[PDB]
Amino acid sequence: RSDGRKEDQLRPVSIQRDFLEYPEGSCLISFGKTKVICTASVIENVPNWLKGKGQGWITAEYSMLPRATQQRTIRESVQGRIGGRTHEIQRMIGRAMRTAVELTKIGERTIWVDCDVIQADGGTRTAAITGAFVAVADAIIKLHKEGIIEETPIKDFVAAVSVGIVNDRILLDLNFEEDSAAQVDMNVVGTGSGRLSEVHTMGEEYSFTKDELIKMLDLAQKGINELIELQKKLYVIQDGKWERSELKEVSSTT
Amino acid sequence: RSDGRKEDQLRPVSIQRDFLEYPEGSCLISFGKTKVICTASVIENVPNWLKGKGQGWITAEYSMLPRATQQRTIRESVQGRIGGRTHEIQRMIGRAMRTAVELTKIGERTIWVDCDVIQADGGTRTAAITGAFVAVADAIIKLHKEGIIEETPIKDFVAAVSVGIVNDRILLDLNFEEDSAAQVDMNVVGTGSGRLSEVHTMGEEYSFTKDELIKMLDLAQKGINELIELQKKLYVIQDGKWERSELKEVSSTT
Amino acid sequence: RSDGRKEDQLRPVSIQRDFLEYPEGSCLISFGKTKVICTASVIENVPNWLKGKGQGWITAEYSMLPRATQQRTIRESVQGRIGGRTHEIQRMIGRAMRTAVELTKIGERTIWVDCDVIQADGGTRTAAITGAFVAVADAIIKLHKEGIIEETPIKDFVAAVSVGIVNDRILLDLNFEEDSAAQVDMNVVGTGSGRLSEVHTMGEEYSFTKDELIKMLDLAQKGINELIELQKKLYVIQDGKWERSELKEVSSTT
Amino acid sequence: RSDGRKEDQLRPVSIQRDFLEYPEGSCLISFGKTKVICTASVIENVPNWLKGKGQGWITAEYSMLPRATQQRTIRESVQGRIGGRTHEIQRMIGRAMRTAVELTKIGERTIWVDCDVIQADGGTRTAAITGAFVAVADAIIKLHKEGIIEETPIKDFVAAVSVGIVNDRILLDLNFEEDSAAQVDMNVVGTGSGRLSEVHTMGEEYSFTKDELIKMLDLAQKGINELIELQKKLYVIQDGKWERSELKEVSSTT
Amino acid sequence: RSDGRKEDQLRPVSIQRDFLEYPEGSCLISFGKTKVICTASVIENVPNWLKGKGQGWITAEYSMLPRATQQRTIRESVQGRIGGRTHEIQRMIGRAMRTAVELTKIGERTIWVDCDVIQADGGTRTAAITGAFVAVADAIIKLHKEGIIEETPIKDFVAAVSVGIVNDRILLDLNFEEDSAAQVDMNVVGTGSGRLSEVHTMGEEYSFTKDELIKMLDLAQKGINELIELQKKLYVIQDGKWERSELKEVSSTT
Amino acid sequence: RSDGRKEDQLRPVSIQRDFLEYPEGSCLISFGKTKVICTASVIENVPNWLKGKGQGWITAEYSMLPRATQQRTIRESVQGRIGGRTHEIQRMIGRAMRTAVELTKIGERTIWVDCDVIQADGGTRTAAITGAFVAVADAIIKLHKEGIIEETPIKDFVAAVSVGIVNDRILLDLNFEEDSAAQVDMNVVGTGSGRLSEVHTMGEEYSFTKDELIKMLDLAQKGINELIELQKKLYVIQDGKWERSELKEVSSTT
Repeated sequence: RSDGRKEDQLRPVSIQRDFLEYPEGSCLISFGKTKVICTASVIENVPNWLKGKGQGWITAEYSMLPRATQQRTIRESVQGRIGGRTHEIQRMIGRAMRTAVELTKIGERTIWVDCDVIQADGGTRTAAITGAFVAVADAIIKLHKEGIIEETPIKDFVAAVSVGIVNDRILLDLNFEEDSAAQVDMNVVGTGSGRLSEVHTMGEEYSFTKDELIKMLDLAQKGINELIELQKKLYVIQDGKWERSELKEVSSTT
Repeated sequence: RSDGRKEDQLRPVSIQRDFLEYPEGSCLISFGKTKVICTASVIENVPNWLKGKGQGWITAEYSMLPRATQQRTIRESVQGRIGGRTHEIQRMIGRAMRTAVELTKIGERTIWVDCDVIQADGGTRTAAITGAFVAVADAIIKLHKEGIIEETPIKDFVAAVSVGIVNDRILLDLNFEEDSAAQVDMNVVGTGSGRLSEVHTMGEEYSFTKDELIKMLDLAQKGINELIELQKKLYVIQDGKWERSELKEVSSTT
Repeated sequence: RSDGRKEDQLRPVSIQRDFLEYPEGSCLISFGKTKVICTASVIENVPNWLKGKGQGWITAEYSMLPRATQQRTIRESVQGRIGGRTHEIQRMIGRAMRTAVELTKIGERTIWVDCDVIQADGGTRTAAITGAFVAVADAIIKLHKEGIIEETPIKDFVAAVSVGIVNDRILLDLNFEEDSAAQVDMNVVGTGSGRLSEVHTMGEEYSFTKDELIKMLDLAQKGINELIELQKKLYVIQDGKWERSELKEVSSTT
Repeated sequence: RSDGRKEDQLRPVSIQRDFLEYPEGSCLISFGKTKVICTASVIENVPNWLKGKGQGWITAEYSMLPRATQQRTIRESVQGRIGGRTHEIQRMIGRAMRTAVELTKIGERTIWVDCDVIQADGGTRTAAITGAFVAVADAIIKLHKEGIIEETPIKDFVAAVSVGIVNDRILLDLNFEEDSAAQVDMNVVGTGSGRLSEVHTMGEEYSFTKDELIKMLDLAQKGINELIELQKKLYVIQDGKWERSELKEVSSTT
Repeated sequence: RSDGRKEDQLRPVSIQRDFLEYPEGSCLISFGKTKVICTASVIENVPNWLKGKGQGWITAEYSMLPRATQQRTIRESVQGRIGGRTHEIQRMIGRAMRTAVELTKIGERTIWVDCDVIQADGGTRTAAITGAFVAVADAIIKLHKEGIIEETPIKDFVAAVSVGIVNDRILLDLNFEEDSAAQVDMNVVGTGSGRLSEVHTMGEEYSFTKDELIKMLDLAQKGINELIELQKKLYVIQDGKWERSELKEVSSTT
Repeated sequence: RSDGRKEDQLRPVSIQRDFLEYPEGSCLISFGKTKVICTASVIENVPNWLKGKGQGWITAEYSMLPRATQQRTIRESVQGRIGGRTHEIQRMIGRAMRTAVELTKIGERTIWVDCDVIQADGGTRTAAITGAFVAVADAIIKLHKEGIIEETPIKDFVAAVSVGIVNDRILLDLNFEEDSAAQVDMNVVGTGSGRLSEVHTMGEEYSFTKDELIKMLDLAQKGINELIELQKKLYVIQDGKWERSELKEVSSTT
């Protein structure tokens, strides 16, 4: 590989919690040059279609600072048109966070997740999912510690990774060059207990076989395991009770 | 199932070509109550980033008439905000059509695919992919017959189907009620030669196992086979040469 | 005329009711190559300025699929700017439907009319008015049959036709070439009892005389009569009681 | 009538030319409380579809200051959505100006007409057409005087008036109360030589007869004559040569 | 100076009240060729964040007719994007009006200020502030005279002027050419009692000294005094009681 | 003061350069809880109105992540309307950067400055100006080091600070509570050589005196001096030649 990384090998991962002071939960996560600030903020209200239904909600906002992929990514603000890509990813991130939380026990409140890509080199949405989880878990633990809620209703860890087929090679965690050069690429969202939350595989003018898909899904699930092993070092859990470990930062030894 | 259909059974499928006179290719396809007008029109130009590169292009526009799911689906016109869902599906449809055509041999022109959902009851995007293929193939055959291009550069058939897990049952081709009630659901885009172009599986606050995913991918590939067997009755192909059969309409015998 | 049609002669008209299953009323109407899907759906509510005023409402949405006039008509969605033309026609269609119904007796509900032009070759808005009436009448008859309302409060038939002056010839029902080549053209919306609901005459850089206008208004009213004679074959009316005839389709014998 | 005006009687009309210094042509016209600033500015260019075609163009922009009809008319700016009504009227005004000018002889330039309603009490679009003509004529006369063009290619005067049926009375030049209370109302755009440029008649949930339409078209044409007699006092024309009279202001004696 | 005006000399100022009939207050103010219609209209309501708080509000809308600076200033309507400049000025004008009124005593109602630039040649926002005050004062005096409110809660006069450094000369009240050619320019909003409400000084790629700023602020305050002396001729005030003088128009003698 | 800070005392300032790898220049600057990522990226092109004019350009984009002031600041993306506040600040930041650079010597290229507020507690735009300068200087030094340009055409340091009058106290560098509670507040943009680039003072329904303004401008200029003394520790300059010092981070000793 370009950067001398093995095919079934992730880039250097780094997750730093308590990145910012104001949000209930926050972290700066990085997969190589890809960097994402993930924050979780509690809004003491709920969408209207949920009112009175004894449940909370989680929603996500994603944004890519104009300086991404060492190119230009002008925001959906001072430009006009609003990309349907940003929404696709926001919906993804929201779906991952919601799958991981028992919203029943969160109360009639909303956790507003914000993923700000401050540097892009491929895999920015999976890095955002992986980091967003940390921020959401921390925010729920914070809410508990503040007595706003009884327990810490977090179902399981959640992480994501990309995998692709490049020049007929199956690669894990693609940077931006490998991804643009890919025949087939995909995104997997998995849980701590080894299950899956989402898998999107797309042929880029090339088609693939069911078996190629399984090979990829297998390498991805291994990537999710490594990412979740990192995430696990930040918590001390017992019988569904979540507390933060004393680590403020975890990183892959590579 | 609600409608008395088996679990591994599709709804009544119907594809009618030559639905309209003006487009090079067009059809009305239906999966049960879900109905979609698919048209393919040739625009004698190409996007700017493609100019001079000796290649053609295919792009898709999708729209859902205000009367969908027996509810309201006001267009992205007299409303303002533009859904990122419509774009997700348009990109999908475009990716499927492009995978199926050798754009190199189409010339510096663009095939504009339009999918108009005139009635929605689940699986509207897969019905659109299945129908869009027919319209695109017909348009390429038309272009050939008009002498605009030498051959009929169509690589293979392309169809799509949805599958899901509902009350722990794995169901094929979900209508709107089964889909809203689903724990896990997915969309598969496959080719005539049995390969895959795209697969998107999403847990709806439930997670699934790799094996459950394979079971689903297996039922889906069988659905794609049936859909492609229908599509095949509309063409007579030999050594990469495509002509239309004399059928103007094909339907599953159910 | 280009198509060998007399000057005071309409193109082949065709109206097919029950085109779709979900809407209370629906039809596919065609004036030559111009084709429009017209549906009428009941929304169990009313605009706010009408609440509590013991009255119902009718509103229309019009849209022209990207493949119109064998050219490009990209929707007011994935483009941005919203044409003031679409609104002009929607307001027109709404005004025609409302003139024909005694909204007092419809209840505090709204009939949402949707006109989807699936093929355009001139006269698409008059075809939409003519077809929209059928869909609205059917929807009111349906509402009655479902016991939602007591009577079938339809005041009279409503249809529309275009007429123009081309190379100093006064022509009825203009296709797209005759219209672009016209010095003066107009749209008339008339009722079954021979009255008028709307008439818009526009000089296209040419001016006309009051007498030329009367000649045109006269030919148009004859076109409305023929269109209404077709529409009449679809209903059996007596003392303000409306039922559908057994025809599912009516067409001009030409 | 509310204001003691006869039925076939206009409100006090006033046209003041040279209202502003910067535009080639400009005036403040008033029909009762309805007041409109009309300016005509020359832009030394043409729309792209006209380039090289040896012709000029005229286009109009209409706007209604937030304080109209003694109510609120917030602009299509700090609100978002853009009304399809403003466009309907802009297209109307542009069509009237273009019908009156021989664009062939104007050169490859554009006359930008701006109608700013500074006070609204009915008939604001007809007042704008009547006033816009004065501004356009003046601008063409100015262009001639500056030697930019050879002749003053103005075909004829152009004015507009509204008429309606209120409580079964046919009234000329409706203010805002008469218009809201009208069963039928219309707008006529006529020329100096007694011809017509545009006529739009709309039943407001009431239908009318061809003869009622003629009665209205007759009263309107008389209103156009009076308005054009005022406009004529501002020019001295001979053999298609236009010069301004010494009047800076003209008003109906009432 | 270009127009033969001294450096510490304003252009000819003119303020005409009762410009229009419908608004509670209105005037046409002019600074040289720069002309602005300023109207004040009472809306019998308040923004939601103010409800029940026993206070009124003042908000402003600013717009520049397409014919400004003898160039093109197409509105924020039939263009799309909405300038952040118009908002900057609207907020400014609103802040000036609010500083001058004791909103506590105005009641739970809103004064809607509209500034319509009908001709631009520099200093259009300061002319708008100066004129808007007159319209607001008149509207409050009107409200009092109609018995809607007890007193006339106007704190003090408010006016504005621009000043700049051009070719190292400090000039008062810049027209459009002096402003575009300026190294430093600013806007001051002052009160009758000689105080300040707002001051914005901007280096245009040139920086300035604190002392240069004071020199400018000094010339500006003198310009505000002259403008307020004009404004004062339109009112007769005593012990916080405001009545209009018999002047309908005031102008600088120059 | 709330946080025990003196009145003429800044919050703890921190500037970290080389914050990110991809941009030519970048830093994370902080004024208390207010934190802003400032990046400078070179775009090898120029706006059209500048082409061929032998000059470069600098433009800025500002954005406030949804989690600001421990509240909600949803971007100008998935919301619709685009704030005129963001533009006011972007224009400000661009004006400050341009005043500090000799664009003549930068070449026909553009420096794209991006200020991303990742945490807001008052003074976010002044923190952005102060930090943006560092990123721009670094980017120019980088461009020089890469041989793209001959010299390092930076005219002088540029920094900004806010000051206000709160409960009649004149305070330097206001946090969010002091600012909302302020009678008068302002923003000053000054240079290393002690000059000024911009000063905006606004009465918040209170007016102030010229002398109060001078007192404030005096405290602000002292704040700019301290901020510039920090900035200076990051560079080693001689005869207009700029190199970076070995500091990667500088902070006020407080």
